Amino acid sequence: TRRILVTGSSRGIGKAIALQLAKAGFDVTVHARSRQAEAEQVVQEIQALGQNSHYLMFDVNERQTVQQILEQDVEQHGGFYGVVLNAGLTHDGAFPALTDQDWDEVISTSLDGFYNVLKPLIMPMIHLRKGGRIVTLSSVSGIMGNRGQVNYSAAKAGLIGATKALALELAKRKITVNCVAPGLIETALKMIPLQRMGQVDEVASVVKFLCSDEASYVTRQVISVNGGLI
Amino acid sequence: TRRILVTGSSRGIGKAIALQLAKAGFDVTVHARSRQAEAEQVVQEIQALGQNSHYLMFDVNERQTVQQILEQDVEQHGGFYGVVLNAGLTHDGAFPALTDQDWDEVISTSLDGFYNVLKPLIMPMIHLRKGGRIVTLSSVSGIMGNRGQVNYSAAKAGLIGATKALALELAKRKITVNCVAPGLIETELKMIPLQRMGQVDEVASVVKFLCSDEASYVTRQVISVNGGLI
Amino acid sequence: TRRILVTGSSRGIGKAIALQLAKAGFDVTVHARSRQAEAEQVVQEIQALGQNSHYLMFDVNERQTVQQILEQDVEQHGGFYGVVLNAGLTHDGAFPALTDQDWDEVISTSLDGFYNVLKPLIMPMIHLRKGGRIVTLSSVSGIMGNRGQVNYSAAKAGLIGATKALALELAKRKITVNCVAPGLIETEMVTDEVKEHALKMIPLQRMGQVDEVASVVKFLCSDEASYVTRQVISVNGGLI
Amino acid sequence: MTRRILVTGSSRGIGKAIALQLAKAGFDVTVHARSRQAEAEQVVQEIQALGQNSHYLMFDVNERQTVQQILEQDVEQHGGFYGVVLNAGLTHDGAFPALTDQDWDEVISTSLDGFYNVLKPLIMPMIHLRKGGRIVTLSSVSGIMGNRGQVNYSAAKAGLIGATKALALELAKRKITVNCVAPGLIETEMVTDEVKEHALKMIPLQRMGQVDEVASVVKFLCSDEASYVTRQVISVNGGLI
Repeated sequence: TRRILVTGSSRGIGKAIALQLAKAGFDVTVHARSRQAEAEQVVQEIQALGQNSHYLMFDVNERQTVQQILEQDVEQHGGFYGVVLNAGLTHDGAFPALTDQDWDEVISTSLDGFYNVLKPLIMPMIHLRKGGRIVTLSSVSGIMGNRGQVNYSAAKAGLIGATKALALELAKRKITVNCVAPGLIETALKMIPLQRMGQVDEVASVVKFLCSDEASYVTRQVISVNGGLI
Repeated sequence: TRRILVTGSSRGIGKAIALQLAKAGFDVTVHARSRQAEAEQVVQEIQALGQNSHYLMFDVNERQTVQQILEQDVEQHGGFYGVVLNAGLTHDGAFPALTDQDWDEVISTSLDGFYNVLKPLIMPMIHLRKGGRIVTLSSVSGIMGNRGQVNYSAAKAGLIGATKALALELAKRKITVNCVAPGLIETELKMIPLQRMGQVDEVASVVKFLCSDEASYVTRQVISVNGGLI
Repeated sequence: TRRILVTGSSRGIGKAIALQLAKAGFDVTVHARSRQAEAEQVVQEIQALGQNSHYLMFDVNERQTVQQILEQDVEQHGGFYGVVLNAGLTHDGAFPALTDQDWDEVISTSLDGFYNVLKPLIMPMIHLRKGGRIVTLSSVSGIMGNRGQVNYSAAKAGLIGATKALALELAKRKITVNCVAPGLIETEMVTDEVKEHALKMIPLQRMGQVDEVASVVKFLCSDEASYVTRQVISVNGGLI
Repeated sequence: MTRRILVTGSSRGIGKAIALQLAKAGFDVTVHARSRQAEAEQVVQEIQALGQNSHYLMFDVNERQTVQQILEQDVEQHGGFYGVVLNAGLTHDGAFPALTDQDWDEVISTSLDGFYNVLKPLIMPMIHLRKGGRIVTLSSVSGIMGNRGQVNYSAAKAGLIGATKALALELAKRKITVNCVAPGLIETEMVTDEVKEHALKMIPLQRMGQVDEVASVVKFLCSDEASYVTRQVISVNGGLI
């Protein structure tokens, strides 16, 4: 059975993604940085739906630790068919007021996270010889920019460029690579045409569609789920 | 039961959309310019899939005839919950050698088709008081331009602009309005990252997703289904 | 001397473009739909700047008239090195409420204007054997859409697609083809609704001046812009 | 009354062309290089021969504290910069599975930490000039659409676009425009005959761009005439996209 890793899936959008992918018939491996009991509850929900699940704990910024954990996980459970890079981080503030930590933690969590998680998993995915799915979570801020978010806009825009480039490299192996860019999600309203925040499942549904076999001709794309914001 | 009109649905991408929407549980009204027997075959297939169907015949450029047929159809069968605008013609050629007919028929079929089909249907959709779905079919040529298709690129780009503007007007009614832009599809290669033409169902699947209740926070969007071309 | 046609150049943005191009050293041919005296005033200002000018009168929708006038003008004065297409009108309203004319006149003025004006001029431009410049004027509404302007957003988006496709056909001729998409500009006829909605969303918190648009067109028409083609350049104060 | 602009990586190539065009437009221009000091001094003398004031600054844009100290000392001695052009960047090409840690980290940091390290000490001195300002970043067509063998560079140059757009929003009220120029294939980029051959078939103009064709766009955005252009990515790519 095809297995998908979802980062930051103990709560929020990542949890909704994990549950929808399980309902669609994937085995789903849960991940969190620190909330272990929260991760175990999601694992139990996925098992209740009739799929296999377990969780992995790591900080996506810990390059060597992430490599070791994922290498061992692939050895024990096989390569991942899909990877959803959902975990990210903000440190909002006017640009001249941003601290070194405000900048670096935001940039690294998204972009180091992309490299650190995907580098150990590309070859195990290719070796499944059945295509694959990679979906990154960006933001409307990565497309348009946002005041107080020069760091977050840069990190989420960088994720878009990484996604498009990797789509080109992996297309020959039938691995699609796409990005989902949420707007304002429940986990400003009078700029949103639909006049409300989005719900976590409204984001997860797009990720689930892209991970489905039906989405086989979609790659290199940024799909905005933002109530019409842009 | 919610009913969706799909223009140009007797064959090709439009037929695949009609059949996918029927499998999803919508009643589907078929449309064709002239191929009556082909349209009736799709109607019979939708009925075999367990939904209600009939067909409507009209040239989308015939403004008054379209209005009469659609107003009569809404009177007999109720307003449409969804409309999929699959209305397009090519007349390729170098721009200075395009004839008046090459230009006008390509512009009108897409842009007059949008006005002629949707104007009689917006208020019947709103009066359902249950939201709604409008999906237009553009093209990669509408996003990027293409040699020999100044007319078609203009028409399909114009469709994108009309789609985004209508999304803003109808958002308060919970009617999403989106555009699907296919690349090179089998019904029409070293440039396509996936190294193959798309299949009609690979386009129809994206239209079907957008028409689903799950896609409720996606509006004002152009989703490309092009194997990575752009 | 290289000659550039600017449509709708008797007032507003089009006049600002014509004057900036004359100052840059181009001969500039003025055009207007109906206000002949207004057009003649711009001609006189261009002549006073030291370049050749005259004006042409036509509705850009009258296809055969446009062709006859333009072919006669090219016979008398030579091919145009540049064409700036400044053509379009608004007929705002909610989509269910748009009349047939509200829709058709907005679509045709932008898109038939493109075909009607440029089709007779491409080969005379090519025959100059010195490259060329085509700049179309779209709008921020053609990029992102706008309430009450389903017709206008479609017309100006279609202008973008036509521009990009033509850029591909003419690139080997060293003719660049680009689009300038203004946001909310002084002298542009806009509803109070559209003007209020725009002002709250513009980061620079003001309307643009006509010369802030004309300067971008002037730059694209310069020899320096020779590697810029197929582009839509937004001049909108940060709106998008 | 004279306005001064810093151009990173201006001892050669596109950055040099930008510096010389800005000098010809009437700005004083401060040259920068990571290590090629003699090369930077040659550009300084050309700017001086063009009729403007110039000197050079040497630093790796990744050396955050060294950059802060050099820029704060420069502003104390010569006044705030009216403009900053972030041209210096770095590639380390290779398929994503082939990339080393250094290949990834050096490319991401040079563009994105370079943005922070150079601009953070300069934003307030720019604002305190009370006469607007100009910031232009140099991205790449790869940052817009991605490129095989450049997952790292595509990420770095796409991130630069997000930073540019966000900063434009913050600084608009100070009449500082913030824009990005995204070159295509330019004559300074070393490519094999095979790669060049393939690339030329994809570019509608069917040739590489010249350094001045890029610099002209930067020079326009830095001009007073470009006062209503902000938050934009302007592609200079011969029609590639």
